[PDB]
Amino acid sequence: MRMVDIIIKKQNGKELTTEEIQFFVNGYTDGSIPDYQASALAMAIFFQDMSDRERADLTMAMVNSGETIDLSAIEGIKVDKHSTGGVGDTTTLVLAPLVAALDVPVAKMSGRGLGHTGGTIDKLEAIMGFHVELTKDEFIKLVNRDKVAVIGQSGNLTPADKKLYALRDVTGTVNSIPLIASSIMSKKIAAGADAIVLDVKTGAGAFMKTEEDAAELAKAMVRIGNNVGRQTMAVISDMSQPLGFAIGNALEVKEAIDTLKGEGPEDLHELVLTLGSQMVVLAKKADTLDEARAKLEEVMKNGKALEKFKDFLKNQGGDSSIVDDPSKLPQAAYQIDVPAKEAGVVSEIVADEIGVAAMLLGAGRATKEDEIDLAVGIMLRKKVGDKVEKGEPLVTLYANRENVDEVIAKVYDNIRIAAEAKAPKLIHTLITE
Repeated sequence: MRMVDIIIKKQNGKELTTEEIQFFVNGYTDGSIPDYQASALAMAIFFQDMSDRERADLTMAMVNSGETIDLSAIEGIKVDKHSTGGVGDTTTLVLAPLVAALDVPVAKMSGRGLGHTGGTIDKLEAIMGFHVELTKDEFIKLVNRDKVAVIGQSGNLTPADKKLYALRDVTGTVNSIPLIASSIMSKKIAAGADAIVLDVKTGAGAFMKTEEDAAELAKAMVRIGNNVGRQTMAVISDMSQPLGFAIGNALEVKEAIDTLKGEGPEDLHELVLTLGSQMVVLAKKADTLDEARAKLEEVMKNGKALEKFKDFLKNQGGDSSIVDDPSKLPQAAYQIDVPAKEAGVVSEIVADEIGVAAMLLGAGRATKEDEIDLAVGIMLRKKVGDKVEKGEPLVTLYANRENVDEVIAKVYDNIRIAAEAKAPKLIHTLITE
């Protein structure tokens, strides 16, 4: 009857105690509390909300529901980035050597999984020889020595969040700030982060549609982090169009190398500097965000970020010479320009659908077992706001296949041309405290 009293307490607008929240999480996790009571509680939470203390308690109970990662043998303050991510987002690829070049320790755990493109592992494996088979001890020593390493992440983290999120998805209770914010924060805390940088996407197609909605979620997650002793900062950035030009795996390694040299697309340059600035301050490698940006800009210009990327590849078996000559990367058999049928200004690129078209070329997994061709993908040749003439290529498709008509039709259906267009501002808001 204890769960029923907990439901009624939340139903009545009361705060749940620390005891009650832990009882619920641990009993739901071990199967003693049934799905139907958890869904009832989640719906009562959807309506009644949770205080900051309840949100912190729920976050940490989910952290403590399964295995946790202890990174304390890695010297320094380990900052991790959570992004809901988006098409063309190379920030993780760029950020790891970029901030490591400032001695920010990057103890990166990632995987593969589904999506429109590969995971970080898939993208890094486009480099020949690169592999993630490290013991924890090797992983610790590589970060301590070179300040960057990647190991495959554990699959036994926050089992309570995996259960609860799946339940929320089939009961109409995803869209609750306390539930979203504790879900995201608990995964990063259980992974051993000392501090956390949030990239909260907003705009057309994103989960948070408005800057105001995204800011509300970011502030809730920042409050949780500070309440549980893991200092947290957020960037609210626009995802209405894909980031950069390259959409794929090897194509994004190639573009990331441009960004690491201080060149490459303007938007990813600005987002990487903005996110990296917060990481550098949180790790206590610069005193202000302006100073952190200056230091990041400088390791871009003097080539130390690129040098860090070479060391990182070399330490885990990859052919580092590909940084100096990215044509060594996997190339696709066919390169097909998709010419614009109309003249004007590119007014919309439906980012999620361009991602699907990339996947339909073989760039990501729709189902769990699918194979990824790391050479295929899409190069955007225009972004929102760019002028375009009839016949001028909108995108270039990189394919291992002769016929891509379905991919062509999807590109055309999801890129609009108007007489006038203005891209959204990329960086909407920063939450630094």
